[PDB]
Order: sequence, then C-alpha cells, then structure tokens
Amino acid sequence: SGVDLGTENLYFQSMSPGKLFRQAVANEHPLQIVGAINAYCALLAENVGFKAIYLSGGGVANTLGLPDLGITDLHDVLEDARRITAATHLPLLVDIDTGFGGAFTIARAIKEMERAQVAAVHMEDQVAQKRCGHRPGKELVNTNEMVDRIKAAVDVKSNDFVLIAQTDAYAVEGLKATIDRACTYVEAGADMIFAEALENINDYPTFCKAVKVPVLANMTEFGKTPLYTAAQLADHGVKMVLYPRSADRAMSKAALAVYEDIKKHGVQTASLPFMQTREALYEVLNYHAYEDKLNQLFKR
Amino acid sequence: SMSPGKLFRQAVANEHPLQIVGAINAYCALLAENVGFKAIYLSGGGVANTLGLPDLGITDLHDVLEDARRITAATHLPLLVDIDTGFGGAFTIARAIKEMERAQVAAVHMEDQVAQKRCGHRPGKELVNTNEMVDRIKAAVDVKSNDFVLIAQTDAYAVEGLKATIDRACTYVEAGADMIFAEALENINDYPTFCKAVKVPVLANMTEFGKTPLYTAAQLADHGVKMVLYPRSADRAMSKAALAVYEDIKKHGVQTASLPFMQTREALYEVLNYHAYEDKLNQLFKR
Amino acid sequence: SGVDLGTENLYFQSMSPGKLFRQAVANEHPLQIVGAINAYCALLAENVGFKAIYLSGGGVANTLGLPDLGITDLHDVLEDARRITAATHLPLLVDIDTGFGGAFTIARAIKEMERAQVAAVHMEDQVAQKRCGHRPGKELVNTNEMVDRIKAAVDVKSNDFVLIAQTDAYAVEGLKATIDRACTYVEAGADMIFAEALENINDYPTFCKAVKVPVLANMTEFGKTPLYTAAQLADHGVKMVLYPRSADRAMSKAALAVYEDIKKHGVQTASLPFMQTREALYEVLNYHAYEDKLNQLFKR
Amino acid sequence: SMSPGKLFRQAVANEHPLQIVGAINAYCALLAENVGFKAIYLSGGGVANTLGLPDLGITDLHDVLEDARRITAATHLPLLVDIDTGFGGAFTIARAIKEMERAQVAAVHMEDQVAQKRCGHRPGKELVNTNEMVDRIKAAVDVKSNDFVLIAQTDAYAVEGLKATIDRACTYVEAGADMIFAEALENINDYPTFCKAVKVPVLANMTEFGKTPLYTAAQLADHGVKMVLYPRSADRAMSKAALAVYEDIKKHGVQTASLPFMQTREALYEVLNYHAYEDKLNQLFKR
Ligand SMILES: [Cl-]
Ligand SMILES: [Cl-]
Repeated sequence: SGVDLGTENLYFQSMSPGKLFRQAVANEHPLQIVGAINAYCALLAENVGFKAIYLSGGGVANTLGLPDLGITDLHDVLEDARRITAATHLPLLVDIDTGFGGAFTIARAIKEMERAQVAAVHMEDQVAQKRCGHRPGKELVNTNEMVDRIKAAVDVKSNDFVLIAQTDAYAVEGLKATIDRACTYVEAGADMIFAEALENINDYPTFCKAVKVPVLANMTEFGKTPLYTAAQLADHGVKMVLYPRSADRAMSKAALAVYEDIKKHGVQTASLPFMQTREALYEVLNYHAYEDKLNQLFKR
Repeated sequence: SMSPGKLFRQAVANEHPLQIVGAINAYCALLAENVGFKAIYLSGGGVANTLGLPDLGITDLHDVLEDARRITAATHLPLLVDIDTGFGGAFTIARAIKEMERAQVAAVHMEDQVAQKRCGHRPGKELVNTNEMVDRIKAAVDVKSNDFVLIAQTDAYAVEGLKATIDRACTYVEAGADMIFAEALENINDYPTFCKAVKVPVLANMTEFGKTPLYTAAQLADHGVKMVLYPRSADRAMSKAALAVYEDIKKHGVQTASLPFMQTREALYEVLNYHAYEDKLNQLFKR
Repeated sequence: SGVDLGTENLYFQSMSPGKLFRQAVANEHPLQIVGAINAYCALLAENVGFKAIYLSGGGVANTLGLPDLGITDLHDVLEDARRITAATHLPLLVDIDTGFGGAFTIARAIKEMERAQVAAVHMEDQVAQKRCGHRPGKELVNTNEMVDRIKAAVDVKSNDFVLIAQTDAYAVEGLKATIDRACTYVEAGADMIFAEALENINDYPTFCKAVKVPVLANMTEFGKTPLYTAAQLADHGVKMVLYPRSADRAMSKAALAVYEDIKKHGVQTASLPFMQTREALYEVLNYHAYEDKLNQLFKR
Repeated sequence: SMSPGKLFRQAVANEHPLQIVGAINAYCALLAENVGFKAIYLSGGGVANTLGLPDLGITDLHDVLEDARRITAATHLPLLVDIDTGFGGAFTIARAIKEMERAQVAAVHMEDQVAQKRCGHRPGKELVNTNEMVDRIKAAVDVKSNDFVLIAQTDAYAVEGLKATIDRACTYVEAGADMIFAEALENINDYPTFCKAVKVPVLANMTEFGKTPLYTAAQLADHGVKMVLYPRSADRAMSKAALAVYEDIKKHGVQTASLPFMQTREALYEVLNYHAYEDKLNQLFKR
C-alpha cells in the first residue's frame, strides 16, 4: 500500500481503479484516453505513456466480425475488459452502451465491471427497447428514463468507481437540449459527462461550465466532427479527450495490406518493413522479467 | 454440406500450395477471406501475446478455444488451430479435440515439445521421446472424426538433423497424423527428401524474424510442400500500425497525421457486410 | 455414420441434434423431458433412461443466485448448455426466453445454440422491451411481434433444428386466445408448441388438433396447474411432457438438510444415508471407461 | 472494508474450529450462508464431476475460475478454492493466484501431488519432491497479496508416515504457506503432534466414503485443528435427491410422490431474497 520518496516514508494510498482514473483526470491537462481492442494494444499504449485506456463497444462488436447494432451483450464486453485489466493496472474506461437491460441488468453490469478491476464506464441515452424488426437508428430515451438508468447504476457502485454519462442528443436536438440533459444526468449522480465533438470549440466553455463535472470530448475520425488538439480542448475547459477507434482503423489497413502482399507475391518480403520486430514484441511483453523472475526464485 | 475438416482437405488438394494465413480475431479472418485465402490460422503465440502474455505455455485450452470460437462464428473458411502440446495428458488432449470439433474448427497442429513438468523450469524447447508424441497422437485420433485434420509438428530438425526428423515424422503418420508441420528447413533442397519420405501433405512454416528464410509459395510447392503458413505476419504489421497511431496522438495532441493510414468507414462497412443486415431486415419485416 | 443390426448392414443415418429430438418425439408416447441444471444431472437422467433433457431459464438464473427476472443473457444460458452437451448426446431443449434482444440477437442465439450441439429451443411471447424501473410482471407482446421473433429465428436455423414457440396467453387471455396465438406461431414457422398445463385435460384435444404440430405440456410443481400423468396427457394428444425444475427443487431441500445437520451436530453422520455413494458416482461418471481407454491405447 | 482474505483469517481466528462447507454453485453457497456458515468451499472434484468428468486433472484454471466467480458474485462469505496442483508451472500458478484474487476469492489450497507429465499415465497419487512443492508455493506467494490465504496440502501421510508429513508441512510453512490442509488422519491423537509442530492453523478434511473416519468438530478442535472441511457432503445428497426424482417421474409418469421432498417456492424466494428486488424497485422508481 505504502510507497516512499527518496529514502524517507511519505504517505501513499493503495488506489482503487476508480481512484486511479479520477487522479489521472485531475493530473492531466487534459487526460488523453486511447482506445485499445485487446490487452496487447493496452500494453502498447502504456509503453507510449498514456495514463488511461478505453474499450469501445463498437470495437468489441467489430472485432467479433459484427456490426455495432446492439447485438453484443454484457459478457462480450466484460470478457474483453477482463483480458485488458489482467495485463495492466492503467485505468480502463469501458463502454456499456445502454446498460444491456433494465435496472438489475445495469446493476449486474456495474458490479461485474468493478469485479473485473475496471475504473469507469460510460452509459448512453439511446433507446434500448427495440421491436424485433426495427431498423438501425439513433433515438434517445426520455430524460427520466436515462435518469433511472443512472439511478440503477449509482445505487450499486462504489464511491471511487466512475460513471460517465453520455447524451447523444446533440446531433439531433442541438446544443441547448444537450446541456439540459447532461445537467439532469449530473443531478441523477453521473460523475462525469461524455460529449460528442462539438462543431465549434467555443461552445465547450458553455457546455463545461453548465455541467460542472469533468467533460470528456470524443475525438473520433471519419464522422461529422472536426479534430481539435488536446491543448485546444483543454484551453476550452475539456478534462478528457478520447481516441476510441484510431488505433484499430490503422491496424485493419495494415492487416489487409499484409494479406494482399502475401496473396499477390506468394511471400511477405514487401511487408517486412511494416512489421513490428520480434525484439520490440519481447520488450512490450516484458519477456526479460519472466527470465529474471525464474532466476530470482528458483534454479539459477 | 461440408464438414470443416472436409473443406480443409479440399483446400489442400486443390491449391498448389495452399497458403494459410494467421488471423488474431474474427475481423482479421474476414479481411483474409475478402482477399481470397482458402484457409486461416489461429496461432498459439498469437493467443498468448494478444492477452499480454509471453508464449511460454501459460495459456490453456480455454484461452485458445474462446479465440477459435469467435473466428468460426464469423466465417466458414476452414480454420487450423495451434493446440501446442495438447494442454495436458490423454484426456485433456481428447477434450481439446472434441471441443475444437464442436467449435467448427477444421484442423489442429500439435507439436512434440516437452511439456514443462518441473515448476521452475526455464524457457526452452526440447523434444519428447518419439513414443510420447505417438501417445499424444493416439489420444487425439481416438476421439476425432474422420474428416477432422490432425497435423503433427516435429521440432526435431534443429537438434536431430534431417534423417532423424524424417524418422519421427513417419512414425507420427503411422500413429494417425493426417499431415506434417515443418519448421522452415535451412535449405529448400531438403524438402523433396522430407516430403517424399513422409508421403502425406507437408506444411512449411514461413514466419518472419526467426532462423528460417523466406521462400515463395511456388518454390516450396516445387520442392513438394503442400501448405505454406504465415502465422504472425498480419499481427506484426497491426502492432506497428497501432503503436504509430499511439505515438502520433501522444506527440501531436491529435491523430491528423494518422488519418491516411486508417481503413475508411466504407471499407469497414464492406468487410462487415453491413448492407446485408439492412437488406435482411427489409426482406423479412414491415411487410 | 452407419450402424448395423445383428451381423448384416442396415441403413443408419448420422443424426443432427435436432433430428435426434424429432425422432425422440415421434418414438415416445409421450416424450418425457426432464430439467437438468448441470452436466452431472443430465447424466443421472440419461442413466434412468430419459430420451430428452431440458435447460430451464429460471434454473440458470436461480443456480447463479439470481431471481428469474430476465437479468441473465445469452451467454449465461449458452455456457450452461455447452457444459451439458459436452457430456451427453441426449437431445437438449434450451430455454432462450424472449430471444435476448432484436432480430440479430435472436439470430445469434439460434446460431450459437446450434454450434453448441443443442437440439431445440423454446422462445416465449413475453414483453422484452421494459423501462429501466419496471416491476416484475407478465405482459405479452402483440401477436405480430412474436411472429417477427419467430421469423428472425427460422431465417437462420437449420432444417433439423427445432424451434418450439410458447404462448403465455392462457393465464391472462383464456383458451380461445391461446389457440389463436399458437396457430399464428405455427404459421410463422414454429416447429412445435409449448403449452402451460391446462386446468382441464379435456381441453388438450381441441388445443392439439388446432395447432397440428407436436404440443409440449409443461408440468411444473407449486404453480396453478394440476398434475396429470404422461399417459393421460398422451391419451389427450400431447406429444411431450416437461418436468422443468422438479429435480432441482429436491436437490435444494437435500443440500439445506445436509448443511443444517453439519451445523447442528458438528458432523454429517445423520446425513450419510441420504448421500449418493462414491460407487454410484463412479458409475455415472463411467470412470471404468477411462481406465479401459488408457489400457487399450497405452502402457497396460 | 474487509478483503476476502482478511474475512477468512478472521473466521479462522474467531471460530473453534471454523467449519467450511462445500458448495457446487451460487445457490448452494446461499443455502450455506442462510444456515450460518462463516466460510465456504469450491471443490476441484466437484468442479470436474459437475461437468460430467472424473477428477483426473482434466479441468483447467478456467473451469474452476468460472465456478468460483459465479459463487463470489452471489455472496461475500469467504470462499476457499481448490486449485489442485496449480494447473501448470510457475507462471500458471501465478496466473491462478492473480485470477482468484480478481474473482474476490479468499483462499486457495494447493497440493503436493505429482503433475501428470507422461501422456498415457494411469490414475494415481504420488507426491512431488519437497523442493518441487516449495517451488509451487514460492510461485504463488511471489504474487499474492498479504491478506490472501494460501493453504498447502500434503498427501504425504498415507505413504510416508507421521514424521515425514510434519517435516514436509513445516518446510511448506517456511516457503510461505499461511495454513496447512490435512487429509483426515487415521487416529485423532495424531493431530496434537501434527498441529503443534506446524504451528500455523491446520485444516482437517472430513469427507465421506473415503478412508478417513468422521470426528466431530469439537473433537478435532480439542486435538488442535483450526478448520474442518466438508467438501462434497451437500453435493452427494443433491445427487441422490435428483436421481430419486428422476426415477419417480420415470416409474410413475408424474412427480406427485416427489413433492414432499422439494423445496417450496416460498423457501426458494426467501433464499433468493426476492422481496429485496421488489423493495429496491419501490425505493428508487416511480417517484
Ligand atoms: Cl513471446
Ligand atoms: Cl471421480
């Protein structure tokens, strides 16, 4: 539990995941959170020096070969989350979409994420209750409904654990409606607010000041939103900046290129310069630590 | 209606040689399918490494089985799965075979490395006795269906030389192995002797950054190789790409510089076959 | 694939799970299907000589320490189903409740059950779309909605696989409404019909003749329904009789008794007569077959 | 806020002796909790047998971990889990410890049986060398938290006698085992010597239908035993009950005769604490 500085004992708290996340928010300006699809990606991000990582719901579906249409369940997300937290103590924020069902299912989701050593979740106000043959769409639940979802989650969560509420109201209802929802969500007990990228950076101050709690700005590619730098967002009062799919979009282009090279040429020579070396892989895996551990404890 | 194993065997017979590419997850298997591979591969080192673990036999049947199931749910392309040393004794090997068959897997490869039996044993690859690997093969063949393909891998060459390697491989065929998996031999002109002696189809392992050099599929085939495996090629490139995006975001405070190197939304939609979902709903519902 | 009779070769089909189930229906009068909560229970039932077994949705929840309120998902049910089918080829009927979501989730559920070597599922017409704070209740979806659920399932299922549709209309809508729904469900592509126990056995002929396809009667305890024998139900045209929780109710009383004995007495002597012997456990596990297998293949 | 391990240690210190009962699933753990046990147990043989498998080391970390997680999700009662021989080498043991800790497990027991290393090895229980078990313990203690409890089990008695058993057990304590798990000794008057030598708390295993006879908890305590385990007692009774219901239904065409032996809906509702769900919804919702 207790670390010390230099030679003499200072006070160190052994920190829950949620506490680590909140500290990462408070200590960064702003905290950049990067999407990672698997444990190996989280380790790459840790190595580069990110202080928080993210498990995207669309990433979970897409990596299973599925469209992001709400087909996946708590177990799909939970299993990918567990694999990442087994490999790193870097605070992990997990997408739980609409909570996967009613009050007790949201409760289960929260408790299971906490047991999986997750730091934070984000839950959104999209409609869940969809008729069997309903088309892919974005409708919002009523404000009261999302408050109930938040109430369900906060009822079971520990103090430290972070609930980040997301409203999808902006694209369809405009900035004023978005702020009203977000504020109701804070009143219901949301710890932080997750915001789609606003078209005008000078609207963030108004957003952030109204909601009070820390605001996350979602910087995805190939959407509608333009791309501001972390600095600019911070200067406008944003505390977290998320890069949800950036890494995996790039991985997919690379995999396809290798596959095409092998198929065209009957060999992967042309791909060699674009592969991580075995040596870099050994280093990210911290392979030496395994040798050193065996030598420390056993035969050496 | 084709069994997985039958699809794999047909891919072997009908390609010259059959190229088998590694895929770490279902999305990768779909990319490979899209490019037009006829068979795909789930690497044991890939399973471990993707979990943040070294390839030291820490992972078990469940780790590999879960990755296998996710791939086969997304594609009928025949999948060859690394089951390492079989994960335990005869009944564990039996469970591994039955579970891979239930997961719609087509083939496995099992190797003749020693199972790390001393608690604090150092990372190393020695061979089990020939008779031990025969037992492993016997365990697997006892429960497998006819169509399902067992590929036996001997690591004997590096430490025993070409003559001993052929002798092992042949004993493994006699025990019931369908096909033989060879570490890439120092010299392509070893393969003819190898391949002709063992009789059954031989797989050559074309990994990068190893000891083996890289021959073309044509050259391997001309030397009597029936399958060529590319176990980690795609995954190595994914990792470099991911790290570069992470460095870009960290250095520049934004991912602009990475944009040219990302798959577009439209290509992602196409690989996911997103339209087919819309089309399916339109076909069945709302009259 | 091919078995023979006596000495000479007769024609044998290697049968898919669904085909085994349909044959078990056709060959029994009626087919008794017993609930089993885990693989060891399925083996006990197989040993006694049942020809089909059942994985109850309430059983799955209750065994996890949860109420039967729709908290569990496809993975909870799927994992328990896989464990049972790994242990026995006896055709297994699995409760998938409302299908766990919309069209593609029902599709996933069907495909995953087929991959798990399941023979049949039953899906019911209870409302799924429930607001976050909705109370435990039984409302039916509209007939059209359940038809869509059936359409989703039949669209992906293999020929052999059996879809059994359940209407919960009876308790709240009466016999006439129940028959109307059931018939619409057959028209949508349901293979068989799953029926709560009717209060009067002489209503089954009307039920069974209207729906045409094989009818399963659900014989649970401690409900409203009275208990008819399998013979009587068959004589009234019922093809399957289900005993969903009977075994587990009895297991639970027994476990509690052992726990109380140990707690009261500081020892389990009084419980000994009510325990299965180690020898019977070895026999159900077919432990000898393991010894015989090792001796056949190896050192002997 | 109590760690699982701390709750377990307190249960040991505060009971005389602590009775630990086997539970195969979460519903059983809730039954045991309701009766008022202070600690519960997940048996490795129970894990296998419930999957339809013999207790021959076929199951892996995932089989046991999944059963453990389901129990701990339903109760905070400290759970002791059988991890057999640790499921592999040092890093597998490390993974087992870390994963049990993440699953909110309180304690494990690990035994000094040989890990079945030859493929076609016959069912048998021999001991590993003392040094091998020390390595196993070293691997586990290296990653475990302070509070988490490691119980070392020596099977030495049957084959080595009382003197050798004490010597092993003591070496295991020196290696870092928190507590010691003893197969029931032929004679209750062996325990005092055993317990006094090893120093740390000793668990006595009260299984049925074995070689061991059944002493009362009082008698064991008076001989210096700190914990008494009832590993399969409930499960054996469940199986007899299930089979009887199955035979009744099959013989009689109906389950009438079984009704008196079933838990009532009302008792099931109470163990599930069904009312608490209604009360929770009423507390939070609809104003
Ligand atoms: Cl490695
Ligand atoms: Cl056994």
